[PDB]
Amino acid sequence: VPQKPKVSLNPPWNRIFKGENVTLTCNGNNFFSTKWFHNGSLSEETNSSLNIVNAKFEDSGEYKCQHQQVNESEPVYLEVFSDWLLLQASAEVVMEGQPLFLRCHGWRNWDVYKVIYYKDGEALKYWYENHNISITNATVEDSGTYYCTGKVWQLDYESEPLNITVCK
Ligand SMILES: *[C@@H]1O[C@H](CO)[C@@H](O[C@@H]2O[C@H](CO)[C@@H](O[C@@H]3O[C@H](CO[C@H]4O[C@H](CO)[C@@H](O)[C@H](O)[C@@H]4O)[C@@H](O)[C@H](O[C@H]4O[C@H](CO)[C@@H](O)[C@H](O)[C@@H]4O)[C@@H]3O)[C@H](O)[C@H]2NC(C)=O)[C@H](O)[C@H]1NC(C)=O
Ligand SMILES: *[C@@H]1O[C@H](CO[C@@H]2O[C@@H](C)[C@@H](O)[C@@H](O)[C@@H]2O)[C@@H](O[C@@H]2O[C@H](CO)[C@@H](O)[C@H](O)[C@H]2NC(C)=O)[C@H](O)[C@H]1NC(C)=O
Ligand SMILES: *[C@@H]1O[C@H](CO)[C@@H](O[C@@H]2O[C@H](CO)[C@@H](O)[C@H](O)[C@H]2NC(C)=O)[C@H](O)[C@H]1NC(C)=O
Ligand SMILES: *[C@@H]1O[C@H](CO)[C@@H](O[C@@H]2O[C@H](CO)[C@@H](O)[C@H](O)[C@H]2NC(C)=O)[C@H](O)[C@H]1NC(C)=O
Repeated sequence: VPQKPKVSLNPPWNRIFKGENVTLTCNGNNFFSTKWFHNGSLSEETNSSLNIVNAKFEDSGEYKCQHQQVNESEPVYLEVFSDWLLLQASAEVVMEGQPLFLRCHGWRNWDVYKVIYYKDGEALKYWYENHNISITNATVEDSGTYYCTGKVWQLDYESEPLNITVCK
């Protein structure tokens, strides 16, 4: 009885804007029939990878993938947004000691400057930043709510806060 399958998204963002694409893939079970469940309803998709093109809020929700008589995977919650700024996260629940990366993602990959992430109101400093993202080794301290800010065109926006937990 091979252990249970696992879903991975490419990109890793489980929070995406309306109109973006994301691919879901069911994990490695053997070297060597797929069944996708969207919000718990068997999908007409049977291939190993589920492609979500031009995301629609309707695509938000839970997802599971299962091989025949091998118990289903752990649920993955996707969520489509519509806003100027969106704080994307590698994962919302991180196992202490693992990597945590964030991303102040602008709509249509718009140029955002003066970016600044914050953990519980306070700015986070010294994360490995790169216009693309910021990373850090997970700590039980890193737990808390996040949200970034940045200037677009000439204005300063702020994203919807986000709740991240580092299970010690
Ligand atoms: C699987 O199950 C999940 C639940 O976990 C469902 O997810 C919900 O899906 C609905 C849409 O079906 C989402 O609600 C929609 O929100 C839109 C925008 O949200 C508001 O907030 C943002 C952020 O502040 C604003 O940008 C935005 O303007 C809104 O203020 C609404 O626009 C939608 O209704 C309106 O727009 C649509 C399309 O334009 C019109 O058709 C409507 O008439 C109306 O004018 C809608 O309310 C909800 O947020 C989702 N929940 C979560 C947590 O993501 C999945 O949809 C479901 N999928 C299936 C197939 O079962
Ligand atoms: C991420 O951090 C963990 C734990 O780091 C500890 O706390 C830091 C502040 C610093 O004081 C470190 O020296 C501490 O060890 C790293 O540790 C690994 O943790 C796993 C279990 O959690 C353990 O089995 C490994 O043996 C640990 N390895 C080491 C070198 O201690 C973890 O490796 C770090 N990951 C990266 C790449 O940063
Ligand atoms: C999401 O992926 C789709 C393809 O799956 C992209 O849509 C293509 O867009 C080009 C022009 O931009 C068209 O010529 C193609 O016909 C489209 N493909 C399909 C299958 O319709 C889309 O651009 C991607 N969106 C993002 C945000 O990258
Ligand atoms: C994000 O995390 C914060 C803090 O961990 C949560 O807010 C706290 O909620 C408790 C009650 O559950 C309040 O007594 C505290 O005052 C709140 N703290 C702050 C700083 O506001 C919040 O619930 C989490 N967000 C979500 C959606 O779970």
